Amino acid sequence: KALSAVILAAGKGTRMYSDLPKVLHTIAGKPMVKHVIDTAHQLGSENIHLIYGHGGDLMRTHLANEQVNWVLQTEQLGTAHAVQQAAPFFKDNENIVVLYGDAPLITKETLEKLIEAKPENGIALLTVNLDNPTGYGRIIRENGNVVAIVEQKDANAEQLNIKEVNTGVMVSDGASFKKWLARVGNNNAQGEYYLTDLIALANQDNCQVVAVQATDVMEVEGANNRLQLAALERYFQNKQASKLLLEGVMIYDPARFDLRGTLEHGKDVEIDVNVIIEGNVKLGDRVKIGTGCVLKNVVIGNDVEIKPYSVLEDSIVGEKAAIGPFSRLRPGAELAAETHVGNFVEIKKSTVGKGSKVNHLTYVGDSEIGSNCNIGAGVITCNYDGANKFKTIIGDDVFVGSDTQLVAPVKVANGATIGAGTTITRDVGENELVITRVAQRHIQGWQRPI
Amino acid sequence: KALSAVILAAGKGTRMYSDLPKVLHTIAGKPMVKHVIDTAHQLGSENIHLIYGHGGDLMRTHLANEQVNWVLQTEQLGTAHAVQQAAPFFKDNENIVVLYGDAPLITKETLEKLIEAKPENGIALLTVNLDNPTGYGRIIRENGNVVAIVEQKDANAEQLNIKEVNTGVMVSDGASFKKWLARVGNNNAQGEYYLTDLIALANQDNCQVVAVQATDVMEVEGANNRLQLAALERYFQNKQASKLLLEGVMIYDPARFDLRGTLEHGKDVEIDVNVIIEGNVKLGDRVKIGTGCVLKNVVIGNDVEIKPYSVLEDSIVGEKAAIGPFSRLRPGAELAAETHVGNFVEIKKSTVGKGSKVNHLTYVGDSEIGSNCNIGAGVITCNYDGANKFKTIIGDDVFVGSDTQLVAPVKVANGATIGAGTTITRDVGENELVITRVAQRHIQGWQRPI
Amino acid sequence: KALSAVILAAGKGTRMYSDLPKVLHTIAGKPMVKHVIDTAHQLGSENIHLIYGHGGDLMRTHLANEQVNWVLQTEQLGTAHAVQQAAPFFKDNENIVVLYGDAPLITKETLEKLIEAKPENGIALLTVNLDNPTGYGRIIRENGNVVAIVEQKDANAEQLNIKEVNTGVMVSDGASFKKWLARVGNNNAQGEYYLTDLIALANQDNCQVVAVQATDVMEVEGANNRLQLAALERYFQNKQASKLLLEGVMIYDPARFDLRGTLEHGKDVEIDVNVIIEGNVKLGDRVKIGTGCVLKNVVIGNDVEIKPYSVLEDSIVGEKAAIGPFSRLRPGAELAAETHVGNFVEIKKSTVGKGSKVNHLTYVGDSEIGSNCNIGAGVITCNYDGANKFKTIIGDDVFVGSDTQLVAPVKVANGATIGAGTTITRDVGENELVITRVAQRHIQGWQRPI
Ligand SMILES: O=C1CCN(c2cccc([N+](=O)[O-])c2)C(=O)N1
Ligand SMILES: O=C1CCN(c2cccc([N+](=O)[O-])c2)C(=O)N1
Ligand SMILES: O=C1CCN(c2cccc([N+](=O)[O-])c2)C(=O)N1
Ligand SMILES: [Mg+2]
Ligand SMILES: [Mg+2]
Repeated sequence: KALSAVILAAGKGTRMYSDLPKVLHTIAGKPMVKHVIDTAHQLGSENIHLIYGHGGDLMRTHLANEQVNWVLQTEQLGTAHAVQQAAPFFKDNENIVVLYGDAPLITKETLEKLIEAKPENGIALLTVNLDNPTGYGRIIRENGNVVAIVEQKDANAEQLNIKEVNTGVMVSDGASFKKWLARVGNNNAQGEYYLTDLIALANQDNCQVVAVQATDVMEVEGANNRLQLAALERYFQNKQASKLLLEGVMIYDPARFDLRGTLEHGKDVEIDVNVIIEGNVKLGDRVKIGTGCVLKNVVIGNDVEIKPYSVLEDSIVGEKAAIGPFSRLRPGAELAAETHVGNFVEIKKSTVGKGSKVNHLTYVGDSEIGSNCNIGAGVITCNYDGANKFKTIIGDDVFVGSDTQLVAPVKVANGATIGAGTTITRDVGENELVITRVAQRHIQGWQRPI
Repeated sequence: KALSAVILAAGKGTRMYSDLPKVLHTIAGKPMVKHVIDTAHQLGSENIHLIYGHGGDLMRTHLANEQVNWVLQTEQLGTAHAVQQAAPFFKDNENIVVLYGDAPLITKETLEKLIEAKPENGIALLTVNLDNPTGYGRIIRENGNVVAIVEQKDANAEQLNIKEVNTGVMVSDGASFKKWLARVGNNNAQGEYYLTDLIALANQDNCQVVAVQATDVMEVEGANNRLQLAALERYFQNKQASKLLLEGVMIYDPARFDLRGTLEHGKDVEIDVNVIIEGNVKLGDRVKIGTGCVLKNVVIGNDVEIKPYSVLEDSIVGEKAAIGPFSRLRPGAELAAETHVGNFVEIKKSTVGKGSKVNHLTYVGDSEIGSNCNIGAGVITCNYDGANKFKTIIGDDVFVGSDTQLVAPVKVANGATIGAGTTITRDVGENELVITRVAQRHIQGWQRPI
Repeated sequence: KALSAVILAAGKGTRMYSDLPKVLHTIAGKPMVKHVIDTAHQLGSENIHLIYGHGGDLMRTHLANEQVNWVLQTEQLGTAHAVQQAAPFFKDNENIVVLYGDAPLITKETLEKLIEAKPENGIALLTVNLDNPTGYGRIIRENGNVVAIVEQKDANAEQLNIKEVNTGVMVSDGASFKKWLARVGNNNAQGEYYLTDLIALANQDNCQVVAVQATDVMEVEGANNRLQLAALERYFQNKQASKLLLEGVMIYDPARFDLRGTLEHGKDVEIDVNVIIEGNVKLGDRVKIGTGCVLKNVVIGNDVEIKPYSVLEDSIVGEKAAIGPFSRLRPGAELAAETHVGNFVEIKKSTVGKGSKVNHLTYVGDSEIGSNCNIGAGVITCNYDGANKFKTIIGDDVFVGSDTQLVAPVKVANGATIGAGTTITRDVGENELVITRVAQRHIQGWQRPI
């Protein structure tokens, strides 16, 4: 049977105290609503109906590329009213799962189980057991099926001790949604049209409502403020870390590890404390990451060691390379196999060839460096004033003496040797030695002012 | 009714294994006793009587500016004896609250409630419920009021199961303190004069003793060693973080956030993991702080992003500025709006004008830099030998080529251009171009030793 | 009575998903099996019989220097079979303690207590109380002694509620081991020879089996995968941190502190969050370590402050020195008393004399620097091409101007002064002033392209 999703995301999120609407705040680097959209897609949803309202323009800009049907809800008259805005687009004989944009941790596995348990022409309701269920609607079962959701203020002493409560997440066919939504009223203290009332309406029609318990309480938790959001973040990171640990990644402390994207890994990977992995990251076999590193959108080959406090982005590092500590790889940094990048070195939009070393106090930008080069401490690639970031081309087996400035556009051919303290503006030929002639004044018997 | 405070702080703190006396060890960057003094001041205390003893000279130096009455207790003969040293200074018809210098987490709100509950000519006693009350004096209530504090060794089976215990924190009027303190004896296993005995003496005089429970167990906890102190630190930081989160500050992980002072914030502020905020810090709207940053006594304007592993102190940063990663702002660094400071850059006691950039491997000290300047990689401001840190003055729209040394005292006027590898000792005029004439030796066919 | 140990370490550790065998994965920087070997040595074990199998060659290379008897178990036919491989080497009247290489947290104190409780010709069995004992063999006591270990599948309702279970850790004399091991069969669902069966065999011979409870559940926990290993790591670090805190080390957050080796400390030492201590580290009195530092094999004198994000290895720092932030000490760095090393400075295999300062953007390698020297920002020690890392010798009271290159081999004698931007290739004499003669072209009225 086909499937489509409805995601409620119209909320202002007042207690976030933000200019953003509620569902755009991030978990693991990605909006809460994007998590739910992805999960909806994982389930094989044909359509995803996004009910939006507050911060409409921001929603549109932040989620511009998402494959969803944009359903504007001008007035927040209740969860049933929200879902009914998308109802005209429901296929009569597809299943519809209702999800909430502020509850990002809900898993595919739990939702697959919910959908499977849905009886024909009936409802599958996602429930959860709370140790303190105070305030939530209690699930009343009579011979396997949900006959009522009894609210806190209505429940008797016996019912108050029921720990199983309603989450509001549910599945039913499109025809049934269209039918029952038109029959939901707002005769209550809040004057709202509640999706909850579908359970009563289903029982009225002698249609079966089946309860399906969520395994994890936190999986169905929503975030109404940033304290709650921080709790979801930590639960999520702990779970990501646990999975990686069971896959054989050595994470020294999973409470001090953050993944904000996707990690692909080989075997015997070691990640020390306080590492942050962002975007799409790939690590080969036996990669070692030291404390305090940040990797965003990088590919790291086999047997690479990244030493502490290194920051890498949009970069590629070949096998057996050595990076850090205190190294900076900026976008377009491409390090070949067996290369070396050391402390207080910045590499931007440059390729560095096999075996080459750049180990101290150096800036290399917009450059091509060949194989087995020695880039001395203090070397800087620079431009003339008013230039448009021109390129420095360094061949193979070149020695560049310490504290030399390479002034682009310039080429240094294979086997060239450049002395310390040189200013290179003209191209250097193959096997050309360039050394600076210094003039110095020597004054003997100069007593220092001490 | 007026109020004054007495703070017991005479302890050696032997189990700290320190040359400091007990109450000078810090929580959130500030001595335990200073927390209590501040809380006493928040309550509107007219006088604060500080009972001190061990490490007297250190107490005097560390708390020199505190508005307290210094009451020296030469012998630690007990809590009642301690309080009686300050008693001659009690006003007969002011309230007196007794606090302990090693219990820094006690809140104003709890103490206001304690004072409010104090019956005329009676005592208000702060109590706390412990799940394991073993060792502590059990509170015995007979019709709403405290009739006895029964110690562990005296209590019967029934009383041993009482979970409410005595904290020793109490409020009574000055006249009553003077009266009852003179009647406290030391006939006990320890030979000490216990403040606890005031409850018995109050009941003797048919004066009412009212119990007031503390909401948080940790709020009344003292620290006798550094393990306990670390527990108070974490409880305190968690509470500070929680408050900020509910105020709308996005703290990615509140377990990896430290505030040691005061934070003023706008809306939509984002703070990544392992950030430390010290002294008085102010952040505008939409400030983003990356992982590993340290901010001490800084003002940060709207829309500033501070990238990872940046350390800033006694500095000001204008709106839309970009700092980091690996940036160092030392005291007196003043960055205007829309400025840029990059990796491995150190700025000390300098002003940098709007739009200017200092992006790599640079030291700027004792300088004024104007607007829209380009400070190249490797640039260093320096002095002659035996100088007294003289100033470098750089005007507006100046280009300083990479690896140039600026030798103070020197001025570079508006629109000047300085070539790479230059040593500037003489003033540079408006629209003056200064380039270094290099002499180089070129040797062709130099085969490298490889 | 003499003592020897047997350590079971033959396991593949399949669920680690590693090329290493199970017991070589590290806790606190050291293989799990090495922890157990050290503990065995602490007890005064005469021989340590290491039962190994999978990853034999890796075990041999990683533990090459360990004083153990290498006992190869070609087939893992069970714990009794494992121990019997070492049995021929047991002395008849020495005690033998059996330990597991994947359970590294077992303490000397617990094992001393186990051995003490061993009755003559009997067995001492280490047991532990679990809240959920499901799956583990229940200890059956009849008048003080263990009469049976009843497995999950055999136990009756009453026995299932027994919380005390078997750990497999046990002590008995060598003669008794030889006797009973020969009588262990493999008639069970797994077809394995279980060491557990010694308890039945002991009771058969009317020999006493005494239960000794472990105080900490985690102390006897093994790690079968990296998630479990991470849990052992955190328990271990928490325990190390707690001990240091009770000894008087101020650890700001013990959940963000890692010791991977041994720490020797004085009084009033302060360690901020996210510090890693590796190898053998010694800190004097009043040492302050700022956030993010890494210290590996270092000696730090009294009153040293190490500021944030400093990385030190195989180095010595004299009293009252100031290091950091962003300082790098590489192996062989020897800093005298009252020295200063600042941000973006790298010191390798060099000695730096009393009072000298190296405060910015500098590399010093293979050098000797005397007392009260001023090493300016941007200074770099370097070599000629094809050199073998020659030495730079700087005397006392030398001023080296900013951005100067020192080209080894070279000597600069006492009291010399070197101007900024100099290239030093020739030796500098006592009280010699060396300044660079720059040639510059000045072009007036150069309008920048803006
Ligand atoms: O009328 C309503 C009821 C509330 N609702 C809503 C329900 C749950 C979550 C969110 N949200 O994440 O913003 C919104 C809606 O979207 N519309
Ligand atoms: O005689 C005494 C009893 C103990 N006492 C005391 C009581 C509580 C806390 C501290 N302190 O924080 O140091 C001291 C005193 O100050 N004096
Ligand atoms: O036949 C056997 C039983 C299993 N065993 C074994 C038992 C416990 C722990 C380990 N280990 O840490 O690898 C191995 C062995 O060493 N041999
Ligand atoms: Mg330089
Ligand atoms: Mg230079």
